[PDB]
Amino acid sequence: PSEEEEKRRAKQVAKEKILEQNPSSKVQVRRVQKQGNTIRVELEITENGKKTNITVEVEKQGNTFTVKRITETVGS
Repeated sequence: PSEEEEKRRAKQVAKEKILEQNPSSKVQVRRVQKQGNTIRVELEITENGKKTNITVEVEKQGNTFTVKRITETVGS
């Protein structure tokens, strides 16, 4: 598949993953980056006076996009 098509799917897989773990939250995606079959999606959550930066690594295996690594940091 094309470059933009794969970034779009990986971002949505990543974002849906964050939405599930954070039900009462608004999730924005700030950057999507592709390196080979690995796509890195950076997301930010801002709720209850806290700011959490999230990095999720999505992997393309054949034509499935699976989350492999999630990193969260809470500030403020």
